[PDB]
Amino acid sequence: DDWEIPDGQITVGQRIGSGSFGTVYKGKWHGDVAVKMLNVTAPTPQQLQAFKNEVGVLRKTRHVNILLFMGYSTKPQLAIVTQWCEGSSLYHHLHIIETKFEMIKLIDIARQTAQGMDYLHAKSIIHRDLKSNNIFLHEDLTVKIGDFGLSGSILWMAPEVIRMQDKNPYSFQSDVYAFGIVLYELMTGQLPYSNINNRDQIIFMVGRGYLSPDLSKVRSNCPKAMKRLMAECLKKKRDERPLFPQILASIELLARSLPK
Ligand SMILES: COC1=NN=C2N=CC(NC(=O)c3c(F)ccc(NS(=O)(=O)c4ccccc4)c3F)C=C21
Repeated sequence: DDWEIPDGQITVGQRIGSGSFGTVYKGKWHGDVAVKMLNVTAPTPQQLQAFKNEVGVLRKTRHVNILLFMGYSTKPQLAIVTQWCEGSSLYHHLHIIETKFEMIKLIDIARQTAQGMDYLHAKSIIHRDLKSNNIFLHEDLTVKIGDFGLSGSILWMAPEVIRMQDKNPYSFQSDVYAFGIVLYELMTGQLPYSNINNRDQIIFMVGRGYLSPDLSKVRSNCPKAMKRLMAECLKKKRDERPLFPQILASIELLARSLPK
């Protein structure tokens, strides 16, 4: 049962992940794995207990569209080990290497992400940071959402979140908004507000609902039913946003209505 990986079994290697909440290495433990080391310079119980409580959340997930949790380490450092996704993150495809997907593919990526999110929500889990960098595209066909719950993602924040108004702005619908931005990513191929170069103004405007994604860049072959759904997920008033079962429904419908 329990998923604690004993010292020295894992083998950390080439480095990739930077930043806070930890560093990510490609490693080996029963095959290629990813290892994220929280690098919190040795807790500090019960931080050691706050960590275990997050691993409790991960282990509630078992779905092809949710990144596979394989286990966690406490021995050398605190660390979380997942399947190693072969391929690139969605952010990398769209914005770094400018991969051009068939609209059919684009809808399917959208469908899958919605699928995995519906699931996370079904199991009462709020991502709190959906965005293309966290949607890994494995063997270049399957979606793997990872990376759970304030600078690298203001583009995906719903207004209620941006204008840090109360304790918990985070909600299924705050996710649905982030979903709505990655929909804009898929369909426009761009990031939102590319023409405003001052990040503070963005934060200010988006929070007051003066600013919002210019939906008139959805590339021509974007189904109107998609463009409409995109706009529905982006509603400035969070209560007007669909939840994922319905989002999924609309995507599945406009999907089967397409190839002919
Ligand atoms: C270039 O970077 C990469 N190329 N291939 C990769 N394959 C896996 C990668 N894993 C990760 O980035 C990674 C991790 F190592 C531990 C935890 C979480 N998320 S978490 O802790 O939020 C979590 C979410 C869902 C299920 C379990 C844990 C991660 F997202 C990174 C890759």
